[PDB]
Amino acid sequence: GSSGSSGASLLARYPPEKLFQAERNFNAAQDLDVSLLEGDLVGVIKKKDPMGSQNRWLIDNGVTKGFVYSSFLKPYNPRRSHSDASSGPSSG
Repeated sequence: GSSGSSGASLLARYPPEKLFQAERNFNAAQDLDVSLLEGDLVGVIKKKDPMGSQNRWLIDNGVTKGFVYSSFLKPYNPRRSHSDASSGPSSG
């Protein structure tokens, strides 16, 4: 839920050294892949895969876990005023 927030949360959720944005509109190719948005941001999770390839890394689209090629991703840079966080209380 809430894509924007997530994307903004990704900054807090994940570190800057693992903050990568979508270069272009990624189209899920495999079952391990997941549709993304060139405007959507992701946070590198694993720089490997259950096969043996550094080309495909595991990222989180603030929704699920998908596999994409760093090529499609880009090394973000929240440096210079570019960070935001948020929280959520509990209820009954």
